[PDB]
Amino acid sequence: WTATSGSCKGRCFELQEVGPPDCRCDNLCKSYSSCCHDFDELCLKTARGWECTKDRCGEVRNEENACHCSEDCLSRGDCCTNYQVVCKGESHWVDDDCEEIKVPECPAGFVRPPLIIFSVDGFRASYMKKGSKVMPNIEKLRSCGTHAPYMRPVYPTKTFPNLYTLATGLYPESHGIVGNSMYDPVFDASFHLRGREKFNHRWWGGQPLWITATKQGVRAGTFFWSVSIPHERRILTILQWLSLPDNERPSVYAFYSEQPDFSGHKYGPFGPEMTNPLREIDKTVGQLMDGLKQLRLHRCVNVIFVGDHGMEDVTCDRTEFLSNYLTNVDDITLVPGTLGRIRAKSINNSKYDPKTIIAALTCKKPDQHFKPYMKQHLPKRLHYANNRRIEDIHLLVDRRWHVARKPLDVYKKCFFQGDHGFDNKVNSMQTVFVGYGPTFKYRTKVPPFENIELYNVMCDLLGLKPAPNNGTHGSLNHLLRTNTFRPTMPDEVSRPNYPGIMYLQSEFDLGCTCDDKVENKLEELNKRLHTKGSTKERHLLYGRPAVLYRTSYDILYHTDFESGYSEIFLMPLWTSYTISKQAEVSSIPEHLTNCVRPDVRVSPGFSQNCLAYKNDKQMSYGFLFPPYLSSSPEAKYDAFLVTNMVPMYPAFKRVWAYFQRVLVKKYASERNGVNVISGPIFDYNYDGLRDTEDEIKQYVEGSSIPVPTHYYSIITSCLDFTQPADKCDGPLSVSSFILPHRPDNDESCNSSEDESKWVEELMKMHTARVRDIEHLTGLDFYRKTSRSYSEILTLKTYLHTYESE
Ligand SMILES: *[C@@H]1O[C@H](CO)[C@@H](O[C@@H]2O[C@H](CO)[C@@H](O[C@@H]3O[C@H](CO[C@H]4O[C@H](CO)[C@@H](O)[C@H](O[C@H]5O[C@H](CO)[C@@H](O)[C@H](O)[C@@H]5O[C@H]5O[C@H](CO)[C@@H](O)[C@H](O)[C@@H]5O)[C@@H]4O)[C@@H](O)[C@H](O[C@H]4O[C@H](CO)[C@@H](O)[C@H](O)[C@@H]4O[C@H]4O[C@H](CO)[C@@H](O)[C@H](O)[C@@H]4O)[C@@H]3O)[C@H](O)[C@H]2NC(C)=O)[C@H](O)[C@H]1NC(C)=O
Ligand SMILES: NS(=O)(=O)CCCC(=O)N1CCN(c2ccc3ncn(CC(=O)NCc4ccc(Cl)c(Cl)c4)c(=O)c3c2)CC1
Ligand SMILES: [Ca+2]
Ligand SMILES: [Ca+2]
Ligand code: NA
Ligand code: NA
Ligand SMILES: [Zn+2]
Repeated sequence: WTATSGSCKGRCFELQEVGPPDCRCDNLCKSYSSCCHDFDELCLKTARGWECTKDRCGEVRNEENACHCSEDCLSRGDCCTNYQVVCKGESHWVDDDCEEIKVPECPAGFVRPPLIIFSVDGFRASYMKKGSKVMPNIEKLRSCGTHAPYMRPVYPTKTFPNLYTLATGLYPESHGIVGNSMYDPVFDASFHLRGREKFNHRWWGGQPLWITATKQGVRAGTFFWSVSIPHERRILTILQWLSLPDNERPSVYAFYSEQPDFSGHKYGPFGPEMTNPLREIDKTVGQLMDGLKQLRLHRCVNVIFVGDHGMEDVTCDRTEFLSNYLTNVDDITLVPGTLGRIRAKSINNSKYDPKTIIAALTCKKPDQHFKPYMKQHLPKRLHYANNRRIEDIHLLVDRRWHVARKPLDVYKKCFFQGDHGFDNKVNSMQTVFVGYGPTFKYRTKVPPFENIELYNVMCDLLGLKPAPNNGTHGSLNHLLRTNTFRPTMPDEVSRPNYPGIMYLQSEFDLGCTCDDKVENKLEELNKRLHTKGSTKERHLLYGRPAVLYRTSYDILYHTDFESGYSEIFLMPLWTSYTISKQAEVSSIPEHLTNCVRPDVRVSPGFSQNCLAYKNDKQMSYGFLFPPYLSSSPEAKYDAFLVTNMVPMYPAFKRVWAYFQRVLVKKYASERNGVNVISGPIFDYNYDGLRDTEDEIKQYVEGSSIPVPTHYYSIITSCLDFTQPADKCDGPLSVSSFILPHRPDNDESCNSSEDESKWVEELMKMHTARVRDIEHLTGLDFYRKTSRSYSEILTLKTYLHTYESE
């Protein structure tokens, strides 16, 4: 109950919300149906529109008008945004030449440059170029400030998950807003875009920027807006707040536009109807910039122009129906559209079974336009599993398509021609980033980056300490003129042992055999040098990885590769080797096909054993450094050391063997040499973080050998490919992957075909950032390079997406 009988007189757009049952006058009161009786009359004035005209100049103030052109409006802070242009001979901001803002030029009483975040829903990255002729204000921000060619949203590429990620720096699985619609089984409650449940703070985790600011004594209200407040009134309200007295004025402001998303759903991303919404958003930016220029703030404020996601062509005819696959379609609840989430309709139905649902949805139709996954099997780059609100069964829907439960869902709901939500690497889902102001660089283009990084930069812009988040603080330092965050490398926690030869062959009883008993002072000292690290500068190009947790491990050197061998997990944490452009691929010789060799540097008690693999009828093994890439027939023996072996399902070995035999050499040819670091990952609780030993759910039968959930590789070369990977003078180039270690290839519908037709496609889907691997392994890479630490942080956040232009 609201006592709407109170009044908004002197309170319009108050920043402190008042508590029930008292009526409200803040920018959210409409959403709650709680505005005072006179809020429209007092706070939503519209008389005479939003622009000054010649006849209004020097008018006698009339408090009914939406905005003012009287002589007193500048001191009242409530002129129409074009007042100085119409009445005082001034130019529009867009018509002024751009001039570098080398220092903030702020009025007295300003303690720091304010930050204004201007968020545009559904603003596809390519609009910046394709729409540039009709968006002169935005084009001036972009060209004069700092811009990326695109910014990558989080998955799912929906509004609320992305706007809340922008505000918190967190993945949706950690902030909790994991879709526009959600069921939380603990709350037993549902969240929707429409309605009031979403007002309850229990859904919204993390610490959004307005709260971070407020806790540290920087004034900031929430970034939400009631939809019925027109954009022109939102801009005027921002300009009015900026005219508050020093002690009352916020330092951070947010404008939100429901366009171009609204029209894009109706018309498609490039519908001819889309020009007008882009014009209208540009006009709104022009109002803000003109208004700042009136207030002498246009060379003081930092402005961020940022989108939440793009928009793809999607029509009702491109819908897959689960009723065409499942017999039991009435026993499931589907969250539908550009992604699918499936759970049981009734928790009382114990004949519901996810295994049979996944199987009924896997590769059933030749052109199938969605792929089912248990959430833990989704690509790790999506970071979309560790939340009870994310259903165990997920459908990744092809771009341009929808999934629905039954046909009647789609016509008892063609209306729409655009939609979004798909995989966040999809080109149509990319969105925009421009930063303009004293703290941003001048006329600077930066590489594409992810939106999870922006919270830290906004904290830097405001002098705030960010709450713990998923950005990598410092990775966007190259966007900023000043206020950079100079991170230090994390301290290594465990130092390695460097074992020498300490065991005789007969001390091992591993059940392994190798035909290696076939026998020189020149080449004995040489092999001894290799075991002491003489080739290490060739194969470990960027220093050894640092181990950032407590563990027991050994560094093992070899002619062709170096590894960090874990005495706890009985296998390497990492294996590093360089393959030059000139490297030759060879076979595993016949007599060495089943060869595994005890490593006389490592105790039998800390080694794997062949008998475990013989006995585990499900599990085979592979090697981290590939025998195919040995430098000589004699060095090849090192590749069959028990310390280079890792457990692999036979179905996974098809993938791994093709990567090692064919693709590494292909990359070395294309990139002019590559350095490869490969290793296992254990993430049985799917939290994106390294498992401790007591979290391992599966071992090689009858042994303490843990089975990885994934295998990674990080593939590094010189950005200037005229220089070989091992003699690189400048910046680096990287691609990485985190492949799921699965006992079938049900994910790859074409797996019955030769690996050349499906394996690289699998790998591309499971592309990763080095930072993703760092979280999953507790390792810190690139510790010894000639590059600045911020540049290396940017390199660790890079994702190779395999999308075209
Ligand atoms: C992305 O960045 C984020 C932010 O840095 C990373 O997430 C952090 O990761 C930590 C590890 O997973 C996690 O630390 C845990 O915090 C527990 C206290 O949690 C509360 O307090 C914090 C701080 O204010 C708060 O942010 C939390 O918010 C979560 O929960 C609420 C709902 O309750 C949500 O609204 C919110 O969205 C968020 O949910 C997310 O995180 C939780 C886990 O906290 C998930 O369950 C959700 O699905 C969702 O993803 C909380 O309100 C603390 O209790 C933990 O301590 C346990 O483990 C330690 C290890 O040191 C052990 O020593 C302790 O004994 C303890 O164990 C006991 O509890 C166990 C569980 O019941 C039990 O089994 C044992 O037997 C013991 O009794 C732990 O320290 C931190 O909370 C999150 N923060 C956030 C915001 O998500 C994220 O990892 C990054 N991602 C990647 C890929 O890098
Ligand atoms: N973690 S915490 O404890 O600090 C709690 C944080 C959440 C919170 O403060 N509330 C309290 C206020 N609630 C609320 C009330 C009225 C509303 N009226 C309109 N709209 C539409 C809109 O603004 N869309 C654009 C939009 C802009 C920014 C973003 Cl980030 C997002 Cl996602 C969407 C709303 O979303 C809306 C929301 C949400 C929960
Ligand atoms: Ca949106
Ligand atoms: Ca884990
Ligand atoms: Na076996
Ligand atoms: Na298959
Ligand atoms: Zn939308």
